[PDB]
Amino acid sequence: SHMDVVIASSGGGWQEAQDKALWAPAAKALNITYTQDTFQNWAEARAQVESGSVTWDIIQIGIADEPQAKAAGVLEKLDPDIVNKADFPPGSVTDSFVANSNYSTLIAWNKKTYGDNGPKSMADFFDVKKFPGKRALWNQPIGMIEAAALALGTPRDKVYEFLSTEEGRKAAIAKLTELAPSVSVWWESGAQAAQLIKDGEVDMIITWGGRVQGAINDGANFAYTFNDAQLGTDGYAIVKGAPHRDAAMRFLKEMSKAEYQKDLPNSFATAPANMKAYDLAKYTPEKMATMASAPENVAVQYSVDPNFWAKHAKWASEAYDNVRLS
Ligand SMILES: O=C(O)CC[C@H](NCC(=O)[C@@H](O)[C@H](O)[C@H](O)CO)C(=O)O
Repeated sequence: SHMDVVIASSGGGWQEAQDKALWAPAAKALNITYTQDTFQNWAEARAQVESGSVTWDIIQIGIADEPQAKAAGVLEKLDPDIVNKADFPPGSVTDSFVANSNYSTLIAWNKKTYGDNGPKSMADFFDVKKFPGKRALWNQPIGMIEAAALALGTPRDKVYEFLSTEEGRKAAIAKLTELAPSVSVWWESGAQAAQLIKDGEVDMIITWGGRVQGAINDGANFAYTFNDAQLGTDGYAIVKGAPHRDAAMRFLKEMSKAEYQKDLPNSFATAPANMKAYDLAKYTPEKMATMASAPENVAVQYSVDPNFWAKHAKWASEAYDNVRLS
């Protein structure tokens, strides 16, 4: 669009944090202009590429979206020295993706409904007898299929080993189908999830930690836990055939720097991906406690496996779409 670099993320508090900490200061430093857009699924970028009319330059996607998007020819190969890979978690920087943060897909519950005695595991989240009430789940499968595997009693370190079999994949879908009548909303965006929490419209929800903490900061009577949460990685990629490819490459190089990443958790509960940010910002242990990647929080989580999603995303999207139709 115009001569502006077009950058797209998923709206709300998360997009505002990226804009304030990364996009606006990096564009100012490079004397460049940018336009924001919002989207919820990388398939929208795929639609642009397949139509021959590409308007987006930079897209903010998840680490488990990257293998699928790359295989579909949706992403540009990045310039080899865009970042120093040593400054980022291993595997978080690929030839087509640069991480910007770590986050958790976790359990949050309504304190009006359950008080302090809320679901503290996926087995509890799926237990309608022990915890009666309205559930909310994402309308996309990443973090949801694995939550079902954990609810079936799979150890956190064996999630993907259990999902490697047709039997395990069908059992996780059966477990979601069993829960489906108690699911009152299949939320689509992080801001919609935060609003359900602020309004107390759901009794429990599986959503992103920063969205939950922001809703609690805004007065929501909810609590959450990192136990059984999925440790995710968000980042940037450049759309294949981007109208401002070279400018976008320079913009991505700049915004990935430690001097901008340090400001990312200022007004949104997220964890910068650039390890050098931690030395600059010197976060308080209180601030550290809110971060998905903090050692205390990591111990009770499992990391998303992009290799599982590279193999089974098509099957998972179709089987999960069928669950939500109920
Ligand atoms: O990294 C963070 O701290 C933010 C976590 C979380 N992001 C999940 C995510 O990748 C979404 O932004 C969208 O599904 C994605 O950008 C659309 O491809 C959120 O929006 O809250």
